[PDB]
Amino acid sequence: QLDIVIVLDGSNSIYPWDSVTAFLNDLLERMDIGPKQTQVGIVQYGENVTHEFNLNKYSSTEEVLVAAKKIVQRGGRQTMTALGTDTARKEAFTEARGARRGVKKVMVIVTDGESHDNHRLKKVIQDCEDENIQRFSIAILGSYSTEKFVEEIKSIASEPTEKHFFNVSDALALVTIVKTLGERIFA
Ligand SMILES: [Mg+2]
Repeated sequence: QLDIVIVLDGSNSIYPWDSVTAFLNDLLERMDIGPKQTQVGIVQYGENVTHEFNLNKYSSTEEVLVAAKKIVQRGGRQTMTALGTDTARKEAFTEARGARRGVKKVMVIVTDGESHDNHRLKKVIQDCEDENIQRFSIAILGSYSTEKFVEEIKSIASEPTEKHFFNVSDALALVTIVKTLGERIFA
């Protein structure tokens, strides 16, 4: 079984949001979701950090797909990637939100910029590592220094980086990595 938490940058720079929910749809529809199968929770970060839903909120794929479609962009003026990932680690992956004893933890992080809470990102990744959270990270290169941005997001991805890290040209391109992402998550 797998407990998957998808951690989405929902700040204003992310656009169009319908591409992000499309990526959610395409990704989730490759999964059997339920209490003895895969679970998904989703965290949105920006000016707030919000649990769109918990890991144990939904017991079928059909239910998750309907929920994901109603996730709206909550906005924000900065890239709060440290805060998002840490909130996911410390809160989404808890027993009270459906994390299952002994079940492997998996995080999928999607953003388009270098983080403004950059100082503490190394610490957050360090904690995730100690808690054996497998991390997939996705950098959206163009919005409607890229190098430092890319290397930051690469640095969130688990080893091997070549399997855990993705970059795409824009939000519309997120659906194009879903198949590979899905295969890799299930190893
Ligand atoms: Mg932003």
